[PDB]
Amino acid sequence: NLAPLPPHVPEHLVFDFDMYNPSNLSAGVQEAWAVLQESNVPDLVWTRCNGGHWIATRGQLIREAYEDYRHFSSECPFIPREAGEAYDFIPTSMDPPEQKQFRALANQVVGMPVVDKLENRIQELACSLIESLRPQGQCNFTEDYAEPFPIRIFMLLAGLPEEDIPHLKYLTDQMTRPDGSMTFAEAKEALYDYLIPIIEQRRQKPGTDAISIVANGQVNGRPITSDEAKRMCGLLLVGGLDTVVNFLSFSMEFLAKSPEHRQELIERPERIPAACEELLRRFSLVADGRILTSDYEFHGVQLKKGDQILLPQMLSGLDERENACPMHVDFSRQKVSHTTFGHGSHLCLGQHLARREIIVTLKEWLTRIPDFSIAPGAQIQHKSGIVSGVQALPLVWDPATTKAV
Ligand code: HEM
Ligand SMILES: CC1(C)[C@@H]2CC[C@@]1(C)C(=O)C2
Repeated sequence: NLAPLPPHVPEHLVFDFDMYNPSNLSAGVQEAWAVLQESNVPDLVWTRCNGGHWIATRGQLIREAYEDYRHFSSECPFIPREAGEAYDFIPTSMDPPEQKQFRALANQVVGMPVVDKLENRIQELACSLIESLRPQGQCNFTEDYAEPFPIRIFMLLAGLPEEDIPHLKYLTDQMTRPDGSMTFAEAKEALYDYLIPIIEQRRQKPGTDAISIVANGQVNGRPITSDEAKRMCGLLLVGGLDTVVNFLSFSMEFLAKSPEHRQELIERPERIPAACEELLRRFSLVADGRILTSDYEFHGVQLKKGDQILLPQMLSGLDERENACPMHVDFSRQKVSHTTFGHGSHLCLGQHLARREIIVTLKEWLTRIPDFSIAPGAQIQHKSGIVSGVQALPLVWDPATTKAV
């Protein structure tokens, strides 16, 4: 389903890429998106899929656009337009200077100091989950670890019941990797139907949880409104439930296929942080965008007001002009360049929490289960969207080779 080409788009700039179903998906999602960086593809293209929109394919252009909020607004960040229009999360749907005040409050609940305080809990949960899995000699990583580990930590931070995970996770996924079962607007309404009663309660009887903090926070000198708190908590929910969850699976899938990389981290632990950065570059998984606030000539191409442009955060680090041999994983890269956590005024506030969860996982898993691989005959399938992911990851290992710690 290709939308008719708009009058202002030159035919030679057309490249019909479908971000929800790219062609080479079987080869891996990152590989599928990397076709946009082939020599035959211009730096800025227009796709007729998903309603029609531009796509910047180079790190330089992606960074530039994310810095210039004057022309590229966060008001409509999701594609298709219907989704971008229904999108109202704070502070991501706001441009500076308005965004700043809300960003400050959100930093209060997921910023560095909160991570420092939750450190021991993150460590305890990781160890507890792995030790319970260790003797079994097999598991579906996505559902046995990738999902429970980060999600339970978030539910703990937000003060929400574990029983609600299945429901909340389903809604979140519909927003990033649309099933077709429901529209973004409907998925958003349901999520808000869930939060409203809770925020109402936390406003009267405040706790120490993230939601209580947001609900009773202050912005621009005055108290936050119920609606504003709702829209911010909505964003925190999606970030906590559908980001680290998918990244862990991409990383573990790679480690399961590369004994040499596992060994490297086991023998030289001081390399884990650097390894984490390189994995974040190679397995980058986010791609959202901006909307043109007016007509603007960008690198020779004429963009029209209202035009939507996808600026794939995942593509910056795969760009060869930024990283030599981009598809190759090299823990000793002198320079790891990427925009996995974003760029510009909307730089990810939860990146400290994410890095902590990734590093703890790598260390604690390789400590107890140094040797593992993908189950024979299993075919790992990736899924594309605003946030990419892995369908399932069956792993197997010899319990005799594990170490109880
Ligand atoms: C590895 C996982 C993660 C990745 C790759 C990631 C990526 C991103 C990206 C690319 C943005 C910018 C979006 C844009 O500019 O339109 C962003 C924003 C944000 N992320 Fe993360 N994120 C991750 C984990 C988290 C977590 C765990 C949370 C916490 C619940 C979270 C909270 C936020 C917030 C609050 C923003 C909005 C900041 C603002 O608009 O000022 N993220 N993230
Ligand atoms: C693009 C994101 C990864 C970022 C945090 C959750 C997300 C889906 C948003 O809507 C903003």
